[PDB]
Amino acid sequence: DDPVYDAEGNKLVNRGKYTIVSFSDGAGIDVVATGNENPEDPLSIVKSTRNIMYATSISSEDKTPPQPRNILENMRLKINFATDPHKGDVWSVVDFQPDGQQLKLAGRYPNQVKGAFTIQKGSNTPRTYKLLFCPVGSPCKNIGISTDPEGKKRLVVSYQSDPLVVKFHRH
Repeated sequence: DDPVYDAEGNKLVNRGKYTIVSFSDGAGIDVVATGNENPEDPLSIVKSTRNIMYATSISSEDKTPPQPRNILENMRLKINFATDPHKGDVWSVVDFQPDGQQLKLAGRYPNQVKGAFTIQKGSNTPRTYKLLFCPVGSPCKNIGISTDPEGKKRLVVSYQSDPLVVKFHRH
């Protein structure tokens, strides 16, 4: 499969740090409390509405050596925050009642869905991609945005979600 390219046109490096940024508006990834969550202990991964853009390490899920030098499209991945305040926190999908499958920091909610993330070309515009979630033993779903009653742009997972198109900035 094709290697995924960063915004500068270089192949993504396996385990490298990149800043995922929304193509159409430049917003990055943020972690805030949504719903009944405590604002001092945010657990929701969202598209930022406050100019925050956290960097993430993107790694192949399979760690058996030799690991791929570059990230390829449709390759199973593990994504984790690379910097404070959530250094090392891993992205996970939680089948959140009654909202549905959404992205949350891993290890907090018990209802996590086993699976991995993958990347595919997101549009005709070069170096633009979309993220998918592929649960174990099930077809892959798109990752899109859903605005909650408080105005937070939650990252949700569904077959019908309009894919969030992003670019990867080397960080």
